[PDB]
Amino acid sequence: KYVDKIHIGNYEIDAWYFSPFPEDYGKQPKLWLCEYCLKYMKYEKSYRFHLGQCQWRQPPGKEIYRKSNISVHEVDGKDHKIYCQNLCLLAKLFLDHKTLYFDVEPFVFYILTEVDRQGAHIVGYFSKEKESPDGNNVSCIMILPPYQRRGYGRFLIAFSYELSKLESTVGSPEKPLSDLGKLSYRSYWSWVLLENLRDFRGTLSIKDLSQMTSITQNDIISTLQSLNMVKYWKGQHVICVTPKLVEEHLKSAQYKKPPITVDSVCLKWAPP
Ligand SMILES: O=C(NNS(=O)(=O)c1ccccc1)c1cc(-c2ccccc2)ccc1F
Ligand SMILES: [Zn+2]
Repeated sequence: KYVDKIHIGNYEIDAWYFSPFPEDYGKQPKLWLCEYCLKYMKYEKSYRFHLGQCQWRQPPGKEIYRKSNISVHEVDGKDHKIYCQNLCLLAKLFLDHKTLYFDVEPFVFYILTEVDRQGAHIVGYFSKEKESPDGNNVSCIMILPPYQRRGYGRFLIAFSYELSKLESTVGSPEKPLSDLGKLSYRSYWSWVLLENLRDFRGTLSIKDLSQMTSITQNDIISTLQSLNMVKYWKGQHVICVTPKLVEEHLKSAQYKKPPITVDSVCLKWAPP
C-alpha cells in the first residue's frame, strides 16, 4: 500500500520511510527506477522496455568533479525539475525528516556516481539551497543503503565543505540529522580538526580552524567538547590539547579506513 521496496540498477532495496509517490505506484509489489534518469515505473515490463530505450547513462547537469571513476554532477532544480523531484522521492524512502519533494527550484543537487563501462551509477547526493538564510551548506544528504558506511558519505560531507571554502563562508548541515548523519558529521569534524591540530601546533584559535575548514565555530566547539579538547575561560572556549593526545585520537580505529578523498585539483566550480 505504501511503496516498500524498489528496484534500481542491480539492487533491490527495502524502504525505511513513507515517500509520497502517487498512490497508484504504492499499490504494486515493487517500484522500478531507472538508475540513470530516475524515472519510476510500476511493472517489471515497463522497466525493461524503458531500459532498452532510455538514452541517459549519467545524471544531467554539469560534471563538476571527476577523479578516476568517481564523479559529482551539479544539477540545478530549476533546469532539471523532473529528475530532481524523482531524486527527492527516492531520497525520502531513506530520510525520516526530508519534507520537500516537488518545489525543487530553490535547490541545487550534487549527485555522487561511481562509473564503469556501462555508465555512472548513483550512490547518493546532497541538496543545498541556492540562498540559505541560515548558512546551511547541505539541506539533506542521503547515501543509498548498499553504499552506506563505505566512505561515500564521508566524501560528500568533505565535498560540501569544499564548496563552502570556495564561497569563503562557513556552513553547517540543516538539522535534524539522521542517526547515521550525526555519527558521520561528528566523526568527519573530529578527523579534520585533529588532523589540523597535528599539522600546526600552532596557535590555532577556534576562529582559525573555522576559517580553514569552513566548519562553524559551534560545530568546532561541540566537537572539541566531545573530544575533551577545550577549556573555558571567562566566557570563552579555548583550545586545550597536547600533540600526544591529538595522535592518540588519530590512531584510533575510527580513522583507520582509507578514505575516498576529495582532490581539489579535480573540482571545477566557482560560486554562482
Ligand atoms: O554512509 C554514511 N556514512 N558512513 S561513511 O563510511 O561514509 C563515513 C562518514 C563520515 C566519516 C567516516 C565514514 C552516511 C549516510 C547518510 C545517510 C543518512 C540517512 C539516510 C541514508 C544515508 C548520511 C551521511 C553519511 F556519511
Ligand atoms: Zn531512464
